[PDB]
Amino acid sequence: MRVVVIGAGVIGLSTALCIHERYHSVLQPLDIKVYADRFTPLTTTDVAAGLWQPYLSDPNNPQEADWSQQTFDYLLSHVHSPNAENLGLFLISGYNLFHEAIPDPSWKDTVLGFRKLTPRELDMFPDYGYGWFHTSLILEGKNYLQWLTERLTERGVKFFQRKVESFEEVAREGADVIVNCTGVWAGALQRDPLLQPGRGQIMKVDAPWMKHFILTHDPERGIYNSPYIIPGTQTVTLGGIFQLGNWSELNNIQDHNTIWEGCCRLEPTLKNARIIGERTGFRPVRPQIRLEREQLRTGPSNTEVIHNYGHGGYGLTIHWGCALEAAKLFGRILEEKKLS
Amino acid sequence: MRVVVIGAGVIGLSTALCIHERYHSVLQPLDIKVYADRFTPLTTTDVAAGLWQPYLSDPNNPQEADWSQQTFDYLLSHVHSPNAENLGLFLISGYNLFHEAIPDPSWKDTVLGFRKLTPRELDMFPDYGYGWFHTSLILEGKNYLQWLTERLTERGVKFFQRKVESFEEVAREGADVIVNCTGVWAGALQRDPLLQPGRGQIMKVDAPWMKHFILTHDPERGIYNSPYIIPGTQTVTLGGIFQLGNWSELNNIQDHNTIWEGCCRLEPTLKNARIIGERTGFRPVRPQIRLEREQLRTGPSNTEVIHNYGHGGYGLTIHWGCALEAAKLFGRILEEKKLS
Ligand SMILES: Cc1cc2nc3c(=O)[nH]c(=O)nc-3n(C[C@H](O)[C@H](O)[C@H](O)COP(=O)(O)OP(=O)(O)OC[C@H]3O[C@@H](n4cnc5c(N)ncnc54)[C@H](O)[C@@H]3O)c2cc1C
Ligand SMILES: Cc1cc2nc3c(=O)[nH]c(=O)nc-3n(C[C@H](O)[C@H](O)[C@H](O)COP(=O)(O)OP(=O)(O)OC[C@H]3O[C@@H](n4cnc5c(N)ncnc54)[C@H](O)[C@@H]3O)c2cc1C
Ligand SMILES: N=C(Cc1ccc(O)c(O)c1)C(=O)O
Ligand SMILES: N=C(Cc1ccc(O)c(O)c1)C(=O)O
Repeated sequence: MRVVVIGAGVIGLSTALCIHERYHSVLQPLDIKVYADRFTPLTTTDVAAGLWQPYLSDPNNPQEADWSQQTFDYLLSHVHSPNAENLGLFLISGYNLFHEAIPDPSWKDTVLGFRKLTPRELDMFPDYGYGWFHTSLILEGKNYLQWLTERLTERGVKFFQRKVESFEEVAREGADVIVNCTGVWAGALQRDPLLQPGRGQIMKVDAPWMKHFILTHDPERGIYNSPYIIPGTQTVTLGGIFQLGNWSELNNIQDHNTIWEGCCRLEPTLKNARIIGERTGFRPVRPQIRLEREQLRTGPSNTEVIHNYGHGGYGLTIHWGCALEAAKLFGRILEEKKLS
Repeated sequence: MRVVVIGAGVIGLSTALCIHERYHSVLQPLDIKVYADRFTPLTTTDVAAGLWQPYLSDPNNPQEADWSQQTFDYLLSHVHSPNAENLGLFLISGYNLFHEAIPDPSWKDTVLGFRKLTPRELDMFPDYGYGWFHTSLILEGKNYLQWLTERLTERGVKFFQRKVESFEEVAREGADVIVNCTGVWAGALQRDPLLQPGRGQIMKVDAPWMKHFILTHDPERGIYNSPYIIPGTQTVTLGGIFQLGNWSELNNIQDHNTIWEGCCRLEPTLKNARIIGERTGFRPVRPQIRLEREQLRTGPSNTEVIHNYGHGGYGLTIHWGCALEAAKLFGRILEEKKLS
């Protein structure tokens, strides 16, 4: 059994991990390879602050709500583990700010200590009028990816830096099963009109007095397009940029100002913050995550493709549930090959 | 009128500030001076985490409840000013842990979003079965004292480094009013069997992923003697040492171990954190705060003395309340002495 995972983001490496640990003992000959065009420093998973928060309203598939819950409980059960720091995992509370009362989210009982904001809190934010507060978790892309790599390496999983042209290419060279975790770039190996880049730009800033996250929502600008501040481990993420269909992997001087202006207004203290760096990333935007099997007619036999992509702006939030599920599907293949 | 403030602690400096700006227009020859033995770098006020939190059970002086109140309100109202980073002001939420279900505090509705810990939160703290969660404030003394200083220097308030031997030494030399803000040392100038040092030892550690304060209460150890973890701006405070009567201004290898074990068990992520610094200090412990007048019979006439000391573990928490009250008592003086 030769498995090939394409993708070295969270989805790729996390899915790689679950399939190993769940099956390395039941399949004496289980060889798992990671093929990636980009690695630990240069993936979308690195631009992300890694704040756990799925969508407010239940999207396309309600099975997604579970995968978040799953990812949350998992991370949560390890917030105090001694390796938490390598994982880049930690707790953070903070604010969700609105202009009008809006229904509680589906995840209200997943996070810790959910509640509405009280008058005095809303006073610190003039432009906003209603909102939530709760404790969540942050999983920073950087450390997590690095930790996944270490686990995977001692696990025998070899890593190769290469660009795949086709599933056929890989199938053609020995793979029984291909786990497809190619993020926003999935289109290149198989057309999918429903996968678009939701371009984002963030600013990293030195402001350690900021201990809470602050997310703003606004229908005039839309999902992920109003100012947000997310204190990270070493730095604070200043963002609020979402542009469907923009493939420009390049920081924009106009986007910069937009980030800076809106976060400064939200939180005046940020005025004297030291700017540490800027990054641009593409959210694998899609109506629903493609987490399903496909059988590609390779020629003699066909090969087994598991897709896992289109995690939107919430891939760190849900990755784990997705990986458990992807492994379930891997399990189903095994039986169907009378070699479980 | 000649004013002399003894003490360059928070109490000292804030009281001089309050008095000045409230009276420099109406008292033409208002010459204020600070006399101190120790300044900004090395006072008790520097050792303080600066976490706003009165005691749980109420104080003798039901006033102290309003003073902390006005302090929180005052600070909370400046948290988003341009100069907040300079004051070392910012918001921080966190836990209070207990063994048994205990009554609510009196300041319950002063802080933002007070509430109880949910079972899932208590699950993160094995050794504790109940507690609260709320959003308080931190005013780090190091920065606060520096800000105060710069205010005062630009208002003409001259500072002198000298150790006062007696109230009369200062009276003898021309001082009309003497503002007595000498902290745990107040007795050296005038006998007070109530004023005592609650020695405290802390540890400054590098752990920027902790964005929550954690305060424990173990009755089999007493107030301030349970482990606590207070994230500051640059560094995290680790503590849990309270010793009534101990005047040893020196770190204790045995007190260190106690800090470090108590805190690692409270939060294991702390085990792989870098120890940046360590300090000792004396909480000016007194059954209640002394804040009142006293006529000094120095000869042909009296000199006025305003005492404002004995703030135990909550000087920062309360300082603004006490300083308003002292400028007030400074007023009474003015009217009686026909000079309003
Ligand atoms: C600005 C910004 C902020 C964000 N903040 C958050 C947040 O707070 N919380 C959150 O949960 N999510 C957040 N996200 C989104 C989250 O980062 C993504 O949904 C998540 O990283 C998706 O994982 P992935 O599929 O990108 O792995 P990817 O990043 O897609 O992995 C891509 C790897 O696949 C490789 N690859 C692709 N195609 C091929 C090919 N044909 N051949 C070889 N290799 C290939 C690439 O080279 C790359 O190495 C944010 C995103 C952005 C842009
Ligand atoms: C470990 C520890 C942690 C603490 N944490 C907190 C906290 O989290 N939150 C909080 O609110 N509080 C905390 N505190 C305590 C709080 O910081 C103090 O109660 C507060 O600083 C009291 O103000 P003050 O009396 O110290 O002014 P001080 O700092 O004590 O005043 C000192 C000045 O008086 C001068 N002086 C005294 N006598 C004379 C003299 N005869 N002649 C000349 N000068 C004289 C000294 O030289 C010095 O300049 C903590 C204390 C400790 C020890
Ligand atoms: N996930 C985020 C952070 C974020 C940003 C804005 C929001 O309204 C929100 O709910 C979350 C992002 O993709 O950037
Ligand atoms: N003021 C603190 C911090 C602290 C420590 C323990 C407590 O129970 C509390 O209310 C506050 C201290 O003096 O140390």
